[PDB]
Amino acid sequence: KHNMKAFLDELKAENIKKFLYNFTQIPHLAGTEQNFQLAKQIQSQWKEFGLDSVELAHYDVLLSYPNKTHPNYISIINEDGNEIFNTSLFEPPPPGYENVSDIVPPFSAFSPQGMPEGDLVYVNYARTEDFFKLERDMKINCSGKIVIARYGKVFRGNKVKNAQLAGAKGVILYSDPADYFAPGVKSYPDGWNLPGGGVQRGNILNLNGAGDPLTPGYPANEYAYRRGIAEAVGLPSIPVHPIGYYDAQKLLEKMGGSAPPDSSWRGSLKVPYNVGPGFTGNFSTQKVKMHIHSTNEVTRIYNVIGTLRGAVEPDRYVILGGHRDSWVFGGIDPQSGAAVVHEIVRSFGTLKKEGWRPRRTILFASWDAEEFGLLGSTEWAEENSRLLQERGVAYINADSSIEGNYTLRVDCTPLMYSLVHNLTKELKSPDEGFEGKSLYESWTKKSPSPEFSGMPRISKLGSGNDFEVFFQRLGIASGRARYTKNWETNSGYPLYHSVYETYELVEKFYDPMFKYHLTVAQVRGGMVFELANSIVLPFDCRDYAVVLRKYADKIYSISMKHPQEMKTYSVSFDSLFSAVKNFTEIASKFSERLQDFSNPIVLRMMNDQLMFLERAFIDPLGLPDRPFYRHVIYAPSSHNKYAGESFPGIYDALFDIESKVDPSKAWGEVKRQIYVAAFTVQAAAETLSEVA
Amino acid sequence: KHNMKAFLDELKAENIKKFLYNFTQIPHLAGTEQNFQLAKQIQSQWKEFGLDSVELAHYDVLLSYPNKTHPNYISIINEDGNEIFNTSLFEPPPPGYENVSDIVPPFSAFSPQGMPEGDLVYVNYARTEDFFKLERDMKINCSGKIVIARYGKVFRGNKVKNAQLAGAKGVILYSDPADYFAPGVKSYPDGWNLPGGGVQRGNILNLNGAGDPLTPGYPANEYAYRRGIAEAVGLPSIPVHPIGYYDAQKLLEKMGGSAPPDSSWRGSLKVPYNVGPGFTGNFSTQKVKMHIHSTNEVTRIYNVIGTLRGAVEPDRYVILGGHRDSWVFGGIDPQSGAAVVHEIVRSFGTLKKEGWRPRRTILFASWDAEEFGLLGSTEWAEENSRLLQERGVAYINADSSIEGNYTLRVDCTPLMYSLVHNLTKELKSPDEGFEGKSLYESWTKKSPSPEFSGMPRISKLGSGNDFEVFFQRLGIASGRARYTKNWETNSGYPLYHSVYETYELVEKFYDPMFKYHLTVAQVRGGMVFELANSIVLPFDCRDYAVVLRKYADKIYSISMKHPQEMKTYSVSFDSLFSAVKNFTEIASKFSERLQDFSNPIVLRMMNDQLMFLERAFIDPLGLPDRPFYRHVIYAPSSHNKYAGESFPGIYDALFDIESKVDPSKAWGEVKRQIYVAAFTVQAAAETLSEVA
Ligand SMILES: *[C@@H]1O[C@H](CO)[C@@H](O[C@@H]2O[C@H](CO)[C@@H](O[C@@H]3O[C@H](CO)[C@@H](O)[C@H](O[C@H]4O[C@H](CO)[C@@H](O)[C@H](O)[C@@H]4O)[C@@H]3O)[C@H](O)[C@H]2NC(C)=O)[C@H](O)[C@H]1NC(C)=O
Ligand SMILES: *[C@@H]1O[C@H](CO)[C@@H](O[C@@H]2O[C@H](CO)[C@@H](O[C@@H]3O[C@H](CO)[C@@H](O)[C@H](O[C@H]4O[C@H](CO)[C@@H](O)[C@H](O)[C@@H]4O)[C@@H]3O)[C@H](O)[C@H]2NC(C)=O)[C@H](O)[C@H]1NC(C)=O
Ligand SMILES: *[C@@H]1O[C@H](CO)[C@@H](O[C@@H]2O[C@H](CO)[C@@H](O)[C@H](O)[C@H]2NC(C)=O)[C@H](O)[C@H]1NC(C)=O
Ligand SMILES: *[C@@H]1O[C@H](CO)[C@@H](O[C@@H]2O[C@H](CO)[C@@H](O)[C@H](O)[C@H]2NC(C)=O)[C@H](O)[C@H]1NC(C)=O
Ligand SMILES: *[C@@H]1O[C@H](CO)[C@@H](O[C@@H]2O[C@H](CO)[C@@H](O)[C@H](O)[C@H]2NC(C)=O)[C@H](O)[C@H]1NC(C)=O
Ligand SMILES: *[C@@H]1O[C@H](CO)[C@@H](O[C@@H]2O[C@H](CO)[C@@H](O)[C@H](O)[C@H]2NC(C)=O)[C@H](O)[C@H]1NC(C)=O
Ligand SMILES: *[C@@H]1O[C@H](CO)[C@@H](O[C@@H]2O[C@H](CO)[C@@H](O)[C@H](O)[C@H]2NC(C)=O)[C@H](O)[C@H]1NC(C)=O
Ligand SMILES: *[C@@H]1O[C@H](CO)[C@@H](O[C@@H]2O[C@H](CO)[C@@H](O)[C@H](O)[C@H]2NC(C)=O)[C@H](O)[C@H]1NC(C)=O
Ligand SMILES: O=C(O)CC[C@H](NP(=O)(O)OC[C@H](NC(=O)c1ccccc1)C(=O)O)C(=O)O
Ligand SMILES: O=C(O)CC[C@H](NP(=O)(O)OC[C@H](NC(=O)c1ccccc1)C(=O)O)C(=O)O
Ligand SMILES: *[C@@H]1O[C@H](CO)[C@@H](O)[C@H](O)[C@H]1NC(C)=O
Ligand SMILES: *[C@@H]1O[C@H](CO)[C@@H](O)[C@H](O)[C@H]1NC(C)=O
Ligand SMILES: *[C@@H]1O[C@H](CO)[C@@H](O)[C@H](O)[C@H]1NC(C)=O
Ligand SMILES: *[C@@H]1O[C@H](CO)[C@@H](O)[C@H](O)[C@H]1NC(C)=O
Ligand SMILES: *[C@@H]1O[C@H](CO)[C@@H](O)[C@H](O)[C@H]1NC(C)=O
Ligand SMILES: *[C@@H]1O[C@H](CO)[C@@H](O)[C@H](O)[C@H]1NC(C)=O
Ligand SMILES: [Ca+2]
Ligand SMILES: [Ca+2]
Ligand SMILES: [Cl-]
Ligand SMILES: [Cl-]
Ligand SMILES: [Zn+2]
Ligand SMILES: [Zn+2]
Ligand SMILES: [Zn+2]
Ligand SMILES: [Zn+2]
Repeated sequence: KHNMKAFLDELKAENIKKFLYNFTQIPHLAGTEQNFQLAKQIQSQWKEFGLDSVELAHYDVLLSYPNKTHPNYISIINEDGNEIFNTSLFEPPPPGYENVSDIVPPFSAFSPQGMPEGDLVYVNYARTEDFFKLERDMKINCSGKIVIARYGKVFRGNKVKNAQLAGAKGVILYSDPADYFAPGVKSYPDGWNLPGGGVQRGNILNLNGAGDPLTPGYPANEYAYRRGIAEAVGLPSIPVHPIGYYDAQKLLEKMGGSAPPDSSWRGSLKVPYNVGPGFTGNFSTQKVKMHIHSTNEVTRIYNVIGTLRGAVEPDRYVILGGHRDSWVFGGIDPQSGAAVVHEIVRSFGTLKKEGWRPRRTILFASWDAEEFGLLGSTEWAEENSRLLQERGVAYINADSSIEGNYTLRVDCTPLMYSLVHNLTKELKSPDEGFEGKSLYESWTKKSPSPEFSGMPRISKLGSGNDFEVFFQRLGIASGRARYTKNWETNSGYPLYHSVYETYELVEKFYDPMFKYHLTVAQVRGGMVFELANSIVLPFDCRDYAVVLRKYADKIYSISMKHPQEMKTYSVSFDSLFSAVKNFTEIASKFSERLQDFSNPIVLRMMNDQLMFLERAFIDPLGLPDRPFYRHVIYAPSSHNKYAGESFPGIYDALFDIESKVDPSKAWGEVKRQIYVAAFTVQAAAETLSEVA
Repeated sequence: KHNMKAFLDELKAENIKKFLYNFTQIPHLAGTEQNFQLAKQIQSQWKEFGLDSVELAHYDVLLSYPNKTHPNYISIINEDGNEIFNTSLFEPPPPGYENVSDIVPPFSAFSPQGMPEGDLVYVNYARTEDFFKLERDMKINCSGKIVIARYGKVFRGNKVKNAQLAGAKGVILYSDPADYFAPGVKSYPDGWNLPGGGVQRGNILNLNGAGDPLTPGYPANEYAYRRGIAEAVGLPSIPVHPIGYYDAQKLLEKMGGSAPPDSSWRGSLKVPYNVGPGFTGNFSTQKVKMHIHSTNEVTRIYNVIGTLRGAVEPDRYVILGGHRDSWVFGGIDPQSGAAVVHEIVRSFGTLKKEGWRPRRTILFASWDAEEFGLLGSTEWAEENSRLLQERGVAYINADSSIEGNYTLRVDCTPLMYSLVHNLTKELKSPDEGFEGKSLYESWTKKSPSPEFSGMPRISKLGSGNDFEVFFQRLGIASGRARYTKNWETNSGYPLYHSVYETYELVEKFYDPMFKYHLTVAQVRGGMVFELANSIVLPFDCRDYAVVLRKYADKIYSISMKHPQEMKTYSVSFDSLFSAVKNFTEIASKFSERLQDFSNPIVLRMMNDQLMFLERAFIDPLGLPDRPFYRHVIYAPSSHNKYAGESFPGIYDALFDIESKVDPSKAWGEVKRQIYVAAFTVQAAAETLSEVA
């Protein structure tokens, strides 16, 4: 029999291990020869595995690279202009890799060039509230200063945006042991901690879903008309560079000026964490100088797109996608994900060779240039947007399979909650002490839901990964799952985007038996299997009704911190609660009809109502000043691209509203966003009413 | 048997005559009690006729009305401030209507208030080229002048926009006998010509598809958040008023300054048609003064929405819609259309009572406030946009059934061309001398296609009617048909928007036997019947491929007027011609599959490909500065809302390009629009490829 159990049983830990090893022996940086060769290998193997077609889709997009003959570094410079301390030119390579070529040195992708010189200010995590504290409470002015910020808490592009708006002339990012060194664990190669010479690479764009900075709205194909650099989307205006904590200590140890305002500003180094500006007494004439010479370059990238044609509904697409490009070896990010995709394709192909086909078409994607701003997935979705919005059932992401070994993490649309619960009850837990128990049981025990007894936590989607275009731009139901750490006893994982993130890291310290990888392959592959084969799409609209109420209560509570203004400007949430009530009632009736109807037209009318329900939350006018974030219920937080925000239009209208100089205008915009949200909820509800 | 012939045979001229009489006895101005009562009558009768549901959909939108106790008028004023001549306060009412209440006096809807005083400049039709001629060739400056323009050639809102950009402080519109008095025909009530006291009402907005000026993007429902007036969409900034040619003659006869530049600037009055500014010698100290006191008022409007549920595909909608509100009696516009809709509903209902149902759902609409800017259709489409874009098969408009008695006029998407040809070959011609011949034969004979022997002329859709939101915003295949005049021996019809447009006008002078109305009911009702019942949707994608080539040749020829700039800036149309070639090849292959496949999934996949093909030409970012015109192949001309323009993004980028001060920037934008057009054509083509 060809059923889900047949698909799941064919998946093997040993295969995933073999593929991870195969994918992580050399760097696969976006736009390089090595990553094009890997794309060709994947393409050939997916054909071998049995897919109906496997093509490369290429685009020419803006990338960023250091200059090989003019290296980036930071100095402390004395009053004579002598550089008395320099940060490192590269991370010491790990054992046995000291002769590997083409390891990109640490840099911040898309930094402009410059050599700014000035006094340091320490800005903690460079979050919106950190800058509020500096400027409003401490009266410290960042204008014309170089800021030094620790990585963690929020997406690094938001840090740079915040520094730039505070008037900084450059940004130094560093990894503090407080955030990247777990107590009692050794650093790499003897443990999974970050060594003092380790450095986190990463892009610092603020694209807001645009894709390639030069071609917002349209694929970067052969005849594309490109914006000039000065009109490009999302580039930083000040130089930026990342360093490790050995180098950070040398920059922080001399800092003077004001003391940290409280303990939440202090990391784990043996330094005062003074905010500045500048150094203490004896060193007051010394300055910090950056030397950045990286160049932005339009470069070709390649996605691999594999098709497994559906037997009954070939014009309905379930997409499993994850990226292939890495900063260096990609031991976790992304190859732990890509190896899982590879084994899933292999398993689906095994069944296909025996004569089986899924009910709906499955598309498999190996995305390029994710690390430079989700570029490969976004350009391909721009090219194919008409097909995706009329045919896209669901998108399941497949980046890093593991960031810990403690329990499952799932972030997804409410439409998938019931699917995920049901699937995990049928899978075996890989956890020690839970042998013979379900993954649902171990997950629910280790990560309880904050609101419901006997249910596990499932989070809303944020961004910072390839599902962004499908979910927040196009309104296609999306999900993701991976193994994670215990958040209570622990900021991602310490070796993230460093040369030390290797095959050996995973095989020695994360998942020696590859059983967590296998469990994640079962979850991602099982979700895809059910989405692509279930007669009735496995979405429960009633789960959306429950969360919409929770989010409406949440936004109303935020507004209710300002009761006098709500009275003065007549700010009512009545329409939003009415829409949510109507959605609840209509969804309940639709569910009854869905349970109560071989008449393939009613079924398909009803599958179309299920498929277009996520689509109904899209506003074609987009959110204010963010035209590619169109989903009215969810958008990436304007303060942290990684976090999702609910009712983002109202949330941003209320944020820091007490500091707006024209309260009538500000509260008018709150009321406008309430209207847009109530209207969109009611409109989505009405897509589930009887059609005529 | 219940087939198309049964539907068509049930339609009766005598019924249409009865309904027109019934609809035209009192004024039905949008927002008035009388028009709400008519909505309730229509609703009750459509239920009686047998529709499954018939509801009113109401909205609160910005309307405009004169002040009943402070009338609008224009004066000539002498140097002492004495008003020595005043324009009329109302049109002399027609025989037997001299005691009818609530006839709105002539006014321009949405004019601001004011009493500007100044020297006249005559600007011909106030077209873009008329202003070019004044400013560039004649060196005449309109700044601070009152302009007088004749109606005709272009939409009156474009005239006002053009006057406003030339710096005018007010606009007087008038009907010249050259454009509204056919030689050898008597004026009303003795013929169908415009009398000297007759005046054309009409709105002067520039909405660019926005709908209600206060709520662009969202329905004007009970909780809507409204823009303030100063931020409203499309309102004119200078006062505007319309007059008849008896009054115009008194204003023009004294004009001095420069002579008309040529004969194309001269109408038919016994005046010099001097351009001005100002009056000749003896009258040089006299001025013109406007007195406008109309008020914009948020007012409730009501659409009637009737549903005839489909038997097999109830989630696919074919819409027949036309407006019900009129300036006065609406003898032609719109009641000649609404009476035809009414008889069509009656006929469909007769078949339904005998047990028949169409394959797909048919929606019937009586729109309100069309005359004030397509407000009723646009608000309802904003409310229902998610349902319409995923379920909308086609929209057939149904305004004025007759504007002449010579031959058929059809404007529609290329997807309907074959449907229209085939249907008209099965209908009888109503024309004298063609008895026993088909409508196709009489139409083709009287209105030959400019490019193909033995085919009739079918025009592209412009705007200025209720199909605009469905076609140019939402990308739903749209069409319209009516009887028209001989354009060779004749500017609409003379009595348009005047008190004289009555039942008697139609019954005495246009269509005494109601046979032209009946033929138009057959065409509109037959199109709806085929769209709603044909197993395979009656769209031929190959007809789109043929026109796309014609439009690409046309736009390339415009650009080729500037060969040096094309060389300098490397402006190539190669990508657009490549996309059109690919569309042609793919459409041809799709047509073969469509001919070559009871497997209801392949059929529906293929009906969905047909339905979403018009949809594929929508760009969600819209055209430059016109976000509600999203169709990349067609938009209303930026110089004349009534006319359609093909490849409007490229057309507007090339328009008057030799007068742009930064040619590099201007030609860059031409190249951007070529890229957007080539990409959209290729993307639409690819929706017709095999789906997997
Ligand atoms: C949730 O679903 C419910 C339907 O179950 C839906 O209820 C609708 O609410 C609207 C807006 O409140 C009602 O609108 C009214 O309609 C009547 C005619 O049917 C009008 O006469 C009313 O207007 C008068 O009263 C107003 C309010 O005081 C005045 O402002 C106005 O000037 C008029 O005097 C009013 O427009 C509508 O009838 C119901 N529909 C029903 C019950 O079927 C509700 O809107 C949905 N929620 C959302 C957010 O969409
Ligand atoms: C109409 O349909 C046809 C398909 O029948 C489609 O043809 C495609 O054209 C593109 C763009 O011209 C071709 O792109 C090439 O692809 C190869 C790899 O397959 C690349 O190596 C090429 O790049 C090299 O050469 C370029 C041109 O000189 C250089 O600029 C570049 O730097 C590289 O050296 C190039 O990208 C594509 O292969 C075909 N696809 C086919 C034939 O299947 C055409 O694009 C469609 N028209 C439109 C408007 O979409
Ligand atoms: C990763 O695995 C692939 C697939 O087995 C290897 O590529 C093959 O290499 C052999 C021996 O060189 C060739 O004969 C095949 O043509 C290759 N197959 C392909 C590309 O599909 C590759 O060597 C492995 N890489 C590493 C680093 O171990
Ligand atoms: C840090 O790096 C700089 C750049 O290489 C060093 O300064 C240079 O030293 C060379 C050789 O002594 C001089 O000829 C260059 O003119 C210097 N360049 C600049 C920009 O100053 C510097 O010595 C290094 N500092 C330390 C402490 O190692
Ligand atoms: C998850 O599993 C539950 C329990 O089996 C499913 O709910 C049942 O679905 C069937 C089929 O419609 C109903 O007859 C039962 O009444 C349901 N039981 C309940 C609600 O307790 C549920 O549909 C599954 N969710 C999916 C497949 O998305
Ligand atoms: C237009 O026709 C309608 C429908 O026949 C007329 O309205 C009816 O009037 C009669 C007599 O007053 C009433 O008993 C009915 O209740 C009405 N039916 C409706 C509203 O559906 C109306 O009188 C006609 N109007 C004119 C001007 O002739
Ligand atoms: C045109 O209309 C105006 C406005 O009614 C007339 O001027 C008014 O005449 C009355 C009575 O003679 C005066 O008391 C008002 O003060 C006048 N108003 C203004 C604004 O001038 C005017 O006489 C009419 N002109 C003609 C030729 O009929
Ligand atoms: C208009 O009528 C023509 C002529 O009947 C239709 O074209 C025929 O369609 C049938 C059915 O697929 C084919 O077998 C014939 O070969 C076609 N004849 C031709 C092209 O000359 C055409 O489909 C009709 N158009 C519609 C219904 O939109
Ligand atoms: O440019 C973008 O939007 C993201 C590019 C790139 N994404 P990637 O490193 O592959 O994945 C980061 C992403 N991070 C998170 O989901 C996350 C979520 C919560 C807190 C902190 C991080 C992930 O682990 O999936 C990055 O974050 O630098
Ligand atoms: O506001 C709008 O966009 C249009 C409102 C209103 N439409 P309406 O008068 O009902 O119809 C005008 C419309 N005019 C044309 O189609 C037309 C087409 C070509 C040349 C001149 C006129 C029609 O006859 O359908 C008007 O034109 O004043
Ligand atoms: C990189 O630096 C070298 C050496 O100083 C320089 O000559 C070259 O122009 C640079 N490459 C760039 C800017 O792409
Ligand atoms: C910060 O410093 C600069 C002076 O160099 C000044 O222009 C800017 O206005 C200052 N901002 C504040 C808030 O004091
Ligand atoms: C794997 O799990 C064990 C047992 O809890 C733990 O001690 C170890 O730190 C984990 N490894 C990682 C990389 O989290
Ligand atoms: C209409 O004009 C009258 C009479 O002069 C005035 O009192 C009233 O305010 C006006 N109505 C308006 C502006 O709506
Ligand atoms: C037209 O007239 C006014 C003078 O009142 C002037 O401000 C404006 O610049 C003039 N325009 C041209 C083109 O001469
Ligand atoms: C109706 O047709 C006749 C015959 O051609 C013509 O003389 C008359 O002018 C037409 N009426 C109208 C209103 O066009
Ligand atoms: Ca792009
Ligand atoms: Ca609106
Ligand atoms: Cl993921
Ligand atoms: Cl029409
Ligand atoms: Zn990743
Ligand atoms: Zn990453
Ligand atoms: Zn009309
Ligand atoms: Zn009209």
